[PDB]
Formats: sequence, C-alpha cells, structure tokens
Amino acid sequence: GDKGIYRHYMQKEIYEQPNAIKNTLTGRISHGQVDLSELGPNADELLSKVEHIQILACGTSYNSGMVSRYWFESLAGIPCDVEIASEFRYRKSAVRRNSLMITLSQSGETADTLAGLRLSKELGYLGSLAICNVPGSSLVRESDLALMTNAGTEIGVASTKAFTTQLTVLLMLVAKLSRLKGLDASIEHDIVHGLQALPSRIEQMLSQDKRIEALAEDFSDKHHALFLGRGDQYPIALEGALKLKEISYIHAEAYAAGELKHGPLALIDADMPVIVVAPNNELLEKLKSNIEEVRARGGQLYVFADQDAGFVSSDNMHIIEMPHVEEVIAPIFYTVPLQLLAYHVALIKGTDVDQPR
Amino acid sequence: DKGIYRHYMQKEIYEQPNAIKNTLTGRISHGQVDLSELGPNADELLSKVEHIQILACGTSYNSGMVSRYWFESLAGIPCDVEIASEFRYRKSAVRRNSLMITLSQSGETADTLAGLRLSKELGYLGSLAICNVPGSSLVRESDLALMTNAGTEIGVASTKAFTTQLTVLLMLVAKLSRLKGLDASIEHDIVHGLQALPSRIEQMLSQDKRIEALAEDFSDKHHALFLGRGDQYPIALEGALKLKEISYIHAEAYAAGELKHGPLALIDADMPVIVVAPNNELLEKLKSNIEEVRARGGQLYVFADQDAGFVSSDNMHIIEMPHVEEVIAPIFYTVPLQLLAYHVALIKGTDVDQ
Ligand SMILES: [Zn+2]
Ligand SMILES: [Zn+2]
Ligand SMILES: [Zn+2]
Repeated sequence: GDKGIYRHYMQKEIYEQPNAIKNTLTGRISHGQVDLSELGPNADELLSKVEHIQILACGTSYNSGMVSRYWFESLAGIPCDVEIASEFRYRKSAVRRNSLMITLSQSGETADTLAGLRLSKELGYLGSLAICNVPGSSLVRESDLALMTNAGTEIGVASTKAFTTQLTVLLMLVAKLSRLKGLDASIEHDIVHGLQALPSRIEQMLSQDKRIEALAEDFSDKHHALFLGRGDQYPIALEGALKLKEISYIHAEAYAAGELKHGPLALIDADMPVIVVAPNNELLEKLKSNIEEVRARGGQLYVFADQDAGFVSSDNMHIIEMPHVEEVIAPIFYTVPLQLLAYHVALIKGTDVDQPR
Repeated sequence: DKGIYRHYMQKEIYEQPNAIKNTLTGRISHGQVDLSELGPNADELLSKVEHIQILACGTSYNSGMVSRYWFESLAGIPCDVEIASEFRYRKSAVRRNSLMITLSQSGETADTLAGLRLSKELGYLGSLAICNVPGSSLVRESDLALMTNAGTEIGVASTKAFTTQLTVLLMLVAKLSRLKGLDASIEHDIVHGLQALPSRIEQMLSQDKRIEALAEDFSDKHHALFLGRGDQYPIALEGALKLKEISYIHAEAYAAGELKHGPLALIDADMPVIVVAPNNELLEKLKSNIEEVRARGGQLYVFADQDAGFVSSDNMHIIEMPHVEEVIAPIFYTVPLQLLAYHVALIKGTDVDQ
C-alpha cells in the first residue's frame, strides 16, 4: 500500500469508496438483477425459508446492521432485529421462528460476535450468514453462508470503505430476499439501479470536500457535537458521531431527530455544533421542524442537505449542498460527508488519522 | 405540598415504596398476579400473543427496554421496543400475532398515539396501554389498559412514573408466563420480588447521606458516563437521562461491554463513571469492564450489591446496596441514581421542582 497522491491513508480510503463499492458489486449484478450464486446451489433453499433476520455486530458494523433493518422491513418485508453482540451473547433471548443469523465483522474474529454465532448453533436458528472482509476467518468458516465485502485493507484508524461496502452487501441481500419471497421484481430493479449509480454519486459529492474542510475549522475550539437523523438516516448519524469520537476525541453523540425534547435540547447552546443529514424524502419537512428546534435554541447547525431541499445558509446554519441521490442508497451516500468531516476535524486538532506504519 | 420533604422531587423519590405498593394494590392474590381489571376478554387476546411491540418515548421508552429483557427471558416472548417518532413513519414488517403495548405517563403523547392508530391499520392482534391517566386517548383507544396508580409528579423529572411503569410491566410478564403454561416458579419469583421491593427501597434510602456526600464530587463536573449490562443497560440510560435533565451535565450511557468504541479514550480523571452492579451472572464480566475504566483513571461510583464483593479505594467509590431479588433489580437500582441526580442538581443550584 502506497498513498499515491493522497496525504493520509484515511483520505485515500474515503476517496476510493467509489472503486471499493464497484469491487463489492463485481460479479454480483447481472442483467439488472442481483446474482448471489457464490453462495452455492443450497442457498435459495435456506434463504427462502427465512421469516426473521437477527443481526449481531458491534461498533461501526452495528450501525450498518441498523441501516439494513429499515431496508429488510420496508423493501423485503422481513422482520429484522439488530443487537450488540456483547449483550446478546449473555442474555436469554426468545426464539424467533425461522430466523437467519447474520454476523457483521470486518476481521471475522470479533470475539463477542463470534461468541454470539457459536451460541446461535445451540438455539435453533435456521442458519447463519457472515458478512465479512477477511476470507477464511472464524466467522466465515463457522457460518453456513458467507458474503465478502471486497473492501481491501484499511490503514486509517477507523473504518470508512469497510462500512459502505457492508451496507452495499446488505442491500444486495435485501434485493435477493425480496425476489426469493415472490415480491415485485421492481424492488430488486430499483435497488440494483441505485447501487449501479452509487459510485458516481459519491464521486459527485467529493467535490464538496473542501467546503467540509473549511467548515471543520469551526470545530477547532469545540469538544462536543450532536448528530441528528431520522428514519434510515438515524444510524448514519450514529455512525457520524462514532467516527468523530473515535478519530477526534470529541464528545459526539447522536439522537433520532424527533426526540430532541428529552434532554439534548436543554444542553444545546451557541457552543454546541449540531450536524444533520437531510436527504430530500418524505421525512424532510418533519426534519426541518427538528432543525428549527435547534436553530431557535442557538445551536450551530451543519446541514448536509439535498441541493433542492430549500435550506438557506444563515449565521448559525451552514448548508453543505449534496447532489441528488436515489433514496435506496441515500444512507450509504450520506455517510461519506460525515467521514470527511471527522477526518478534517481530527487533523485540525492534530490527532492521527492513520495507524502507525 | 411537601409535608416533611424539602422538594417535591425528594418526596417523590422517598415515596416510591408507597407508590409501588399502590401499583400492586388489588393485583396480587394467593401468590399469583391478578389482572382481572383488564376485563373478561383479556385472556384470549393475551393467550394469542407471539410477539410484543412496545412504543414509547423518553422515560417510558427506557422502561419499555427494561421489559424487553423480561418478556424474552421470563415469558419467552419476542419483544421489540421502538421510539414512536421513528415507528409511525417507517414501513415496518408486521410480526404474526403481535401485541402493541404503549407506555405513556399522560396518555396523550402524539407520536405514541399515532403509532397505536397505525397498529390497527396494520393488522396487529391487539393493543394494551400502560398509563397513569384514566380516560386518556391511549387508554380509550387500546383494547386493554392498566393504570400505574402513581399519583401526581411535580418534580421536573419522572421519578415514580418510571418505577411504577416497570412494576406494571413485570406483573404483565408474570401473567403472560402463566397464560403460556411456563413454570409457575416464574410468577412466584416475580410476586416474591414485587412484595419485597418497597422494603428494599426503604433499606436503600439509608444510603442517602453517602450519596449526598459523593454528589459533592460532581460540583465541578460537566461530563459523566453511565455503565450497565443486560437488563441494567436501560437503567444506566435512564440514570444518564435524569442527570442530564435536572443537572445539565452531559451524561451518556453505554453497554459496559462496548467501552471499546469511543468511551474508553474519553475517560480521564475528570470523568465520573457511574455503574449499577447487581449480584448476578454478568457481575464478573462487569467487574472486568470496571477494571478497564479504573485503569484509565476514570473515577468510579459503583452502586453495588453488598454481596458483590467490591472494596472502596481512592478511585472507586462503592455505594453498598441491600441484597436484591434479581427480577426487581432494574426497578430497585433506578432509585439510587434518582437520588444521585437529585443531589447533584441541588449542589449545582438547579431547581428540582417545576
Ligand atoms: Zn466491538
Ligand atoms: Zn416524547
Ligand atoms: Zn464538555
């Protein structure tokens, strides 16, 4: 691994997400449909039994699992639950009928997640599927099925392309399951259409990078931050805050935007930066109401908003205008500006963004 | 008005023994839970249940998330808990024979009522409201309803609302376990715990001046971290919510097994870390998480069972709790955290009363 033109490996890994996602899609999209034949000819038999999906993960992989739950329920109609592995492995849980256990890990050796999989064997799940970046790892070996993310090696201190490539795999599995259930073929068609557009969409907003870098300067004297999102963007806010905290040591936390009135609002003042992801969807007007709560309360707003969402930059509201994006890939797309934000704030504070050597 | 008490919040904390006893009134008979007030159609409905969906926000959400551990562990019933503002606007997968439970103090919370109304549209099996206000919209519009009998709260925050909601939820866990034919020892142990809970809280209140003294450590603090595992994780969440709501400290809660993604690097000597440590199967795991914090220099306030085996040191301050029946431990361990938040608020000069 050489940095090329990039100044840091984390920078390289964020900017290379278009190529990373195309690597994730290779051989898995054929004639406008999802092709998961790598799973073998025994997969469909199992997968079409599935009536429930249990996801186990931690950290950034838990956040990606949380996004996919919205997809599985809304697009594939399959009940889905996501749990932190360290809590699942020690608690007596209820049996869901015909449940598929999905594990998300980048290394495939994450102890609590692997411990959770080794417990699922004894509780009678239908089967297990590992979504992982390392072939031959324990989670892959010990799972019934496995789908590699093809993200390559990360040298940044936190995962960037590893998160978006997991989401990409999860979204392909949504499309495959939607077909296995006999749902309308248009669902798979629209998912595949969005995934095919996502690399170019990410390339489009990377042009906004130096805007994010300048706005990051506002974080120079701060050590708190608040991230807001709604719907399938709430886990993107959670991931944004995790990134900022892991890489910059800012006390960053995330809330579902419709819940500000339970604590956060009282602490919001002129010294609190509030970061919001605002796609142009059915939740936008409600989100604007939540954004106004923060604005009228003095918060310093940094809003990553679709370019036709109608926001106006004022003194305490800074708008980063995002290109249009297909709604099904919007959570993957809106993660990228938050990665850039954490990267730039980390460097401003003088913190390392790359692993030693 | 306050009687012997200083602030309404102090009164409401010190009275939760009474409050819990009021919540149990008429609902324990011959060692079993008696929810015949639900009406004669309740048992068919509840006997059908294969899944429980809980909708709430705020404090009632945290109570819902405690109950999820009970419904799954003790009744064997899959349970999901969701913030109402998120549920009402997403296209969700309806589980078979799903029971919608709403939790609300007022019975009028808009998003929660919207979620109930959507559940009818989506073909849920039925609905049950847990609430403190008879005749409210959530009560009238649900198939079944159980009042908490908590009374009125004047404190800026919710003290007896949370513990009395939990008490109702646990009685419902017991009822469901009998309906489903699970071992009668589950209901017996729940009933035994609930009967002992007011006395246990009274025993704990003797620690109030220890807690008051330790709260002086927070006078110059603006951050705090709350840790819990298992069914105490939502107790940590509620404790952090309290401290933030009434003391304006930036308080956060984490599952203690997850220090590894963020919290541990932010922990220093100026970071107070509050932990609830019941004597159960997770205790040895929790102690290792505590040791990770201690090694980071974090300064620990551990509310711990007297039989847990904790020794106070310079950086570890133990508040000894009585022995607590495990089924009511989440209810029990909330109260010292309420007292902590109360005393920190007073030391900060905040009002604790509306
Ligand atoms: Zn982890
Ligand atoms: Zn609310
Ligand atoms: Zn601070």
